[PDB]
Amino acid sequence: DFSQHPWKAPGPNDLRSPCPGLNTLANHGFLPRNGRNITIPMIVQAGFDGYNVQPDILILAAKVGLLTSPEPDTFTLDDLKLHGTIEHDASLSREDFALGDNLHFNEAIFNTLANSNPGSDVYNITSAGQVLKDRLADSLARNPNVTNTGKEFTIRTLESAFYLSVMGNATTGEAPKNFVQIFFREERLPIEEGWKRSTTPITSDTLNPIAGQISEASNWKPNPDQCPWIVLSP
Amino acid sequence: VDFSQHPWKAPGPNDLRSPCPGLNTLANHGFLPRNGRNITIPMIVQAGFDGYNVQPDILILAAKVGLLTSPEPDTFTLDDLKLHGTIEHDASLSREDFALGDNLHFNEAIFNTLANSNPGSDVYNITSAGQVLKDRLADSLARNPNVTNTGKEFTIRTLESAFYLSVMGNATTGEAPKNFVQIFFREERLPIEEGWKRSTTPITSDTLNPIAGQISEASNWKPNPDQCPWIVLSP
Ligand code: HEM
Ligand code: HEM
Ligand SMILES: [Mg+2]
Ligand SMILES: [Mg+2]
Repeated sequence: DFSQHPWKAPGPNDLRSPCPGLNTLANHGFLPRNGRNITIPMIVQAGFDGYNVQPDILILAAKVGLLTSPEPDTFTLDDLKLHGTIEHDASLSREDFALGDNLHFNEAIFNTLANSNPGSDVYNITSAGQVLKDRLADSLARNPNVTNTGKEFTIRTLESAFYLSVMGNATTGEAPKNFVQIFFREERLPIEEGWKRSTTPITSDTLNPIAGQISEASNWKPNPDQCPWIVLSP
Repeated sequence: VDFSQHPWKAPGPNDLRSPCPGLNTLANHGFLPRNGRNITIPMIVQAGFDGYNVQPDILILAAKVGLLTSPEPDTFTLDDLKLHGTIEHDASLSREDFALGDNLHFNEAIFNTLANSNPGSDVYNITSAGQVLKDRLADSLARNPNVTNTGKEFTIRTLESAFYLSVMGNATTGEAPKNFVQIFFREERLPIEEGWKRSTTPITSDTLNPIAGQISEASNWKPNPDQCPWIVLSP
């Protein structure tokens, strides 16, 4: 029932993340609107309620997210900005940590995703891959501190599988462009615009094939002498 | 803390245990569930404080990484913690390498090195701890073609050695009566009847790290050249 879950703009003391997925859930009150005191069970519930995303992938992501917080079993959405845990260079809608603000939505960065799949009414696996190339190529040219290993790349293919899957079709990875634009720009569920919570459950068995196809369409190579790492503590 | 309400009891076949004498001992006295199940990060902080006077910072971090070994949302079992390459590492003090046998259970043959350390002394110390780290790594290098030896394992090994010296011994000097350390590993018991008292000084990152750092210097250690440190993220 989305009627109990109206969108509201985050106010002054309301903490947000670099993740449109969680920010959208907070802005609809599926997570605390203040973005504080989030447990792994609250993530599993908000993800299932909002998007029909199943626990498997949410538990893993939330456990890694926890490492960004000094708290025993909670994090704030602001904690999740910690560079090198999940937050990575070559984001779709955020600047690289080394160049500026790795937290907030940035229209200038988002422009690439916005303008992708020209002449189509959807983003798809092909356009998602092209955006991954363009964003990485940007960070490699302007960021001498770029981190581009297997870890960041896997997360990038998964995050791109996420926007295609939760705003669009979880099997084909096609998503109406206006749904994806609203998701990123307003961190809002485009309910009035016709968006429905996925009827098909979003699992690692649906996300992985989509992430894999985005990967193939990205024509990716790692930086040669970089070791994959999860920063373990703030 | 009242240890009278926390009696040692031999773990049964019902009861899940880890490769960690620290947690296993806490479970054996009922500071953690004796069945070794349904352990939250808050239960770890409390059991660590109650049993050993260990402060939350280092326990929170260790427990959050331990969680990665579990498919459950916010709990692990002690048996989950055996997952090779999360925390569990080659060149353990009392367990065999995953590649060569059992990386879970106490092994007397492996423990022999630590047991015979600091010969002609009644205590184990930073010097003997360092020598045991060299000897155990050298053993794994000789016998384990698949040995993983990077900054991550080494840091964890210096910390785990700082832990046995600190919780069974003196948290400032890193000296520990040998029979305390030997019961801790062999029986996963607080040696209360044998005179062990919970540390009066709080065991923190600021007490552990200096000890781990000195153990490191006494270990004369080098990483394997072409290995990347990594935390295995899921079973
Ligand atoms: C619930 C479904 C989820 C969806 C649909 C989702 C979606 C996304 C998307 C599309 C991005 C890419 C943003 C960009 O590159 O500009 C992203 C980034 C991120 N997400 Fe999620 N997410 C979800 C769950 C989670 C969870 C559970 C966590 C952590 C607990 C998380 C943490 C992050 C972080 C830290 C980033 C920053 C990565 C970066 O761009 O550098 N997300 N998410
Ligand atoms: C609370 C005080 C703690 C103490 C005194 C302690 C002590 C130790 C010691 C001495 C070892 C080395 C055993 C050996 O090499 O044979 C060890 C190993 C281990 N501990 Fe802990 N520990 C503590 C807390 C924790 C916590 C909170 C976790 C995870 C939640 C944990 C997980 C492990 C694991 C997985 C190993 C296996 C490492 C290996 O030898 O391969 N311990 N612990
Ligand atoms: Mg980023
Ligand atoms: Mg081991």
